[PDB]
Amino acid sequence: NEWIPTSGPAWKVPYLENVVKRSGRRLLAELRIASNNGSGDRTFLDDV
Amino acid sequence: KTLYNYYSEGPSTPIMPHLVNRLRGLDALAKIDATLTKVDMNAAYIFALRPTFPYSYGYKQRFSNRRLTTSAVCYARTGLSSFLTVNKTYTSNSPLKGGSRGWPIFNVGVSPHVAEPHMRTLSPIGLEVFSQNLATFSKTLLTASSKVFTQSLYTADILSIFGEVFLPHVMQPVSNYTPILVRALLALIHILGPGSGNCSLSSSIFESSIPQFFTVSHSTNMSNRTRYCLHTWSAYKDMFRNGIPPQSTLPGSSARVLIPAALVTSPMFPWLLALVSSGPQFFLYSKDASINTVDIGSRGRITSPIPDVANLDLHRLWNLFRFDGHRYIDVVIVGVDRDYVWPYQNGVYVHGGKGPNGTDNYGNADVHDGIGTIFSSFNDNVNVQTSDLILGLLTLWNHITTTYATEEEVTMAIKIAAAFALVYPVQPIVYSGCPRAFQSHTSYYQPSSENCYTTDTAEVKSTWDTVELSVQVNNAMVLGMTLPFGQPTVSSAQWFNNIDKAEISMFKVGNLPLQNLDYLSLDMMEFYAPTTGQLYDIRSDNLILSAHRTVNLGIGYTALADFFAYLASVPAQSFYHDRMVTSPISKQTYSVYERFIERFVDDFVGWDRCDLFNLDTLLAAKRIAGVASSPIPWHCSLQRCPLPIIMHYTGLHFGQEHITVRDVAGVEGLQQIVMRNDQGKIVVDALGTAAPSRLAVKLDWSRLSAWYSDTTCAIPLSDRVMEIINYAAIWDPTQERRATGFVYTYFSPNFLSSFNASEPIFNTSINLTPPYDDTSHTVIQNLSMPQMLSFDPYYESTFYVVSADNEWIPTSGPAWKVPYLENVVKRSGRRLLAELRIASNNGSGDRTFLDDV
Repeated sequence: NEWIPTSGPAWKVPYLENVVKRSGRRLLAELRIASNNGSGDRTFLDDV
Repeated sequence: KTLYNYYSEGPSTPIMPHLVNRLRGLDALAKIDATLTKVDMNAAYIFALRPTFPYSYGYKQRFSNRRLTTSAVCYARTGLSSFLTVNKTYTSNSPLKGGSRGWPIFNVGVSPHVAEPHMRTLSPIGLEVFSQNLATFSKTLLTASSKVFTQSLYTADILSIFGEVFLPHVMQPVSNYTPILVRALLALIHILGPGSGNCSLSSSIFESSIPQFFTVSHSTNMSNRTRYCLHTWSAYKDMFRNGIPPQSTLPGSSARVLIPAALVTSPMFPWLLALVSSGPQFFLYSKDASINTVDIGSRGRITSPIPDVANLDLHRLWNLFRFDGHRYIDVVIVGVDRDYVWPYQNGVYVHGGKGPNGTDNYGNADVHDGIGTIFSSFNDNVNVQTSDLILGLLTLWNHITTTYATEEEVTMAIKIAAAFALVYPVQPIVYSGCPRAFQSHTSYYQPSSENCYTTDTAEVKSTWDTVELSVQVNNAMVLGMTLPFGQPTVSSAQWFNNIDKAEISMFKVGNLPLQNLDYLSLDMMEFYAPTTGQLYDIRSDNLILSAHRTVNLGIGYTALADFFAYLASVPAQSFYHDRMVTSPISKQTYSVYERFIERFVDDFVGWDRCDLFNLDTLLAAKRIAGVASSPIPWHCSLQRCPLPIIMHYTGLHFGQEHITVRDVAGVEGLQQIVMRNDQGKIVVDALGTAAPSRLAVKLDWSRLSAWYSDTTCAIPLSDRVMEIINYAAIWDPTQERRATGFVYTYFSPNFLSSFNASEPIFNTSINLTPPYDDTSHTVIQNLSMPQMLSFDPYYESTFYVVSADNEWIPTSGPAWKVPYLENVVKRSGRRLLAELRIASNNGSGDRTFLDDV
């Protein structure tokens, strides 16, 4: 009864959140396949 | 209004009306829900006599990456709940840890002023007598009307015997009952004990809870006893010619009370003979002090019973007071036979009742010395449960308030009893010393302390506690204890080596009005019509609620007294044992403290000031013989309550918003302090800031708060070096050596560890150590009033807060640990539990069904 439940926790309370954060290797792959994609089948065979 | 409204408002320029209205409003907020008294007696006691006063506090530094306390919550309490002395059988001369060698006796006399009686309406018998003696007769010796001539004018042949006796009061029906209500309140509060739970000179000894068992004790030399004579109505009539005098004679017989035989058996009767007599006719102790006393450490550890508790006595505050009432009382008892047996003590024979050897119509009116001879419940060695010793007081208060008294009398009794409600120890004060750079400009260079006394050895003692409780130190500390208004004592008692002796001085600490027993007899014989329905306050009929009101009023009285002492610039050393030998400035400060107290009492209490506060005990100091005053300047005001309670009652604000950061660019707000020597060389030339004057504080009350932010440092625990001394000092032009330090009042680390509990209960399972913080392990707290704005009571001069090396600029703000306080609204867990039990889940049946009224 020293601690009142309405007053909130007196211990270590964790808190979580979902975050949008890509990895370094994912960004590296994105750079390799989109930014610096030369190919030739996408530069020339794009009229479809 | 609520506490949220009062905590959001501060003092105003007309300050006496503000303080008085604030105190009245706070009195209006003292509710304890009397239904609780019928379910939880102990919780009601704790809530009524030991108020909590929650507050929040923190520290703030400027250039530190260390993490200190920011918003901690504590609960501040004031006053001594009981007293610890050596037991009567202690023979040795060695000092005991926390056990005093004698307690003070706050002796109260008889007030020359008589409480003004208000009108009363006569009962049908009283109205019969009134319309009888007012009727026109024709004397004529044929009839009995002529018996006032042929026989003495005190004849009962025209009126009745009772009508003849009560003729003057039948002619003028008046009554007043505050003198007995004051004593009832004082008796309850002193028996149970209000305050913080501290019960000794040391600030580490505490009471585990409100006691549950008392022990009576008799002392011929120390008790203030009165003489009782017991008769019967028929036997009392036969003493005189044929009827008893309307006015009682001189010799006992100084007072007379008429009790119907149906009211003698009530539990209120022994407490009715008391509370009008002179006390204390008997002394009360805690039954076994080894189970109601604990020791609190610096960090908060509550240890096993007191190291030398086997040689200690736990006096109640009942033993610390002395009242002057009636010295001779005639108990009459009307409506009883000649075989009446006294139902309260074996071997006591009522005059006109049963005799010793089965005889009838006992012929001797024996005089009994002290209420302990009769009323075997008050015998020499009697163990008494708390409930059955307080039940009589409760019944007496309820009956008198709901039958014979009015609301005004109850309020007056509460306010008067609030003045004698609490007892405080000597004020402990520290002294930071002075910066080294001013070593040649000081008379008080070394840091020091005064009246700092703790006895716990489980943890590390603070460096400021250096008091060794010797005999002379014990006497000096005993003669420093004060009432809420600041009145000390010069009387004392000592029960040591099986020898008991009391030294009572002619100078009393106060006076209480005497209770007229004629009104008592008239009401209890139903000559006056009862005053039923003249109690519009719901708390005025219980006693416990009323006692809570007077305890709160007394704490308000002491808070306002400390605030007035700061306002009137009254040093804390004017209330020690050497207040009269040190320097006449004590009386010069009294000459303003008296004006402040007189205005407050004339504006709030409504009673005569000379009954509640004089200078008599202050001006009769004894100084002892071999106790030397510590080298401390008289810069600290009189203070017995910590800062949070003071700002609760007065409305002061000391938050963190008054601490400045202020990267300094210009010269605004700064002064240059120069001291040139004989040949013209400049030796000081320091930066300083001007301390505010009381006039500026009157026109701007925030200036005081900022003042508190400019000269306050957190007191260290293990070292005698305060960081404020590393940066700043006080420059006083009116001192021969102008440089000086800071004083502050210091309570104890243990007394503040006791503030970590929401309620004053500490046995073993309470955790007074604050977890996850650890800051209190090095810095204690600063709950003191700020430095006194004037060191002269009559003439105003400006002193300065000066820098020590000019590296720190005073305008830039403090560079030390600055504390900040705030009053917070935070109920306790047990208080909420009681509120749930008495309001949310109250079934009863008398409130579900008997609600139509």
